[PDB]
Amino acid sequence: SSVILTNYMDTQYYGEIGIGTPPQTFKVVFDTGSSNVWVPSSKCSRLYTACVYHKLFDASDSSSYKHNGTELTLRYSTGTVSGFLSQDIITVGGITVTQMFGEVTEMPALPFMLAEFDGVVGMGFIEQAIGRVTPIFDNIISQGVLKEDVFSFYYNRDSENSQSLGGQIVLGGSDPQHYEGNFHYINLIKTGVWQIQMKGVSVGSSTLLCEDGCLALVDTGASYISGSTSSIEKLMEALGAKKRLFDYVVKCNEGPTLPDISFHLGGKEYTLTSADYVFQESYSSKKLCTLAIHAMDIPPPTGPTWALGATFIRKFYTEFDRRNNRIGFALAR
Ligand SMILES: CCc1nc(N)nc(N)c1-c1ccc2c(c1)N(CCCOC)C(=O)[C@H](c1cc(F)cc(F)c1)O2
Ligand SMILES: *[C@@H]1O[C@H](CO)[C@@H](O)[C@H](O)[C@H]1NC(C)=O
Repeated sequence: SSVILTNYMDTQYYGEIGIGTPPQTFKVVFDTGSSNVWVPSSKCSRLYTACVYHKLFDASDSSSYKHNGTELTLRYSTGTVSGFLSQDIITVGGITVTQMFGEVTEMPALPFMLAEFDGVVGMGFIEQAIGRVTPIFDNIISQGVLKEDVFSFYYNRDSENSQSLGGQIVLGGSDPQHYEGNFHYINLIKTGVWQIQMKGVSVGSSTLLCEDGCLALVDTGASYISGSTSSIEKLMEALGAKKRLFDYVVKCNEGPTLPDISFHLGGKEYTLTSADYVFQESYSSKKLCTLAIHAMDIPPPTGPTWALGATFIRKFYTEFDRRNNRIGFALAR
């Protein structure tokens, strides 16, 4: 099964899912970086403006709902959400599964007022599930209908017209229509996390970063490519970028010529061009242009680790293989 994804300014990718009977629709990001499913709740106080601006799941309107009520808190690198558990049927591109998800009742304006999506569908392993709730993909796998125990991601580049698909996630396989060449796989460091070993990161013609090795989380729920503060500071000094409150900028006229940045994964260099990582909104030398690379200190056990988000996936179609605990990359088409 495949789900069409909408691309919002190259930083948000989301698709639709149905919850309840009748189906209540929600826009959600498919996140390999988390393992729980949650959408805003009708029980969310309207004092939380984010709740006034998003679709709210209402249990009293679903005849398939199953109460539970266990409280859970979800902590992402850029924001938190709190609520309780509930069960109901979820529709995901033609597949129906009874799933336990969180109904959020606490949704901070910052950053959720800036969220185009309503909730999140974690594609991570149960080992990372909060409240030890069974992840949606596991439940789907339990049906034994998927041709393969894998799922793929395609994140297109932004488009100023309602015609190109923002992205596409395939449940049970990969779509040849959106990648060329062959997949190159890299084994996971350990099942339970979509994290692989990275041999080195190079900026220009010199592997000046991650020598001796480092970690890489392949996170479909992250807008950018992130590294530890130390690493980024160093990488950014190389590009000649200035650090601001939340991002790094470079003079727009300089963007087009910034050097290539490469990531050594499983014996194969994945190269990004300046076009691939800077939001070239202008050419003026009087305007600042943001880079799709940020600094993010992920705490243990997962971190310290780099994170390969949408910036990296836009260029490399990505397949997540559960049966073989490996990740595959192929040039996106
Ligand atoms: C999908 C959940 C999620 N998963 C992981 N693994 N990491 C995250 N940081 C987030 C996460 C949390 C809140 C967010 C966003 C991501 N995203 C990125 C969506 C990525 O889609 C592929 C936003 O758009 C945003 C948001 C808006 C801002 F303006 C500033 C922010 F910091 C955060 O609100
Ligand atoms: C909520 O779900 C968990 C996990 O399935 C279950 O063990 C627990 O009994 C449920 N709680 C209630 C009160 O429904």
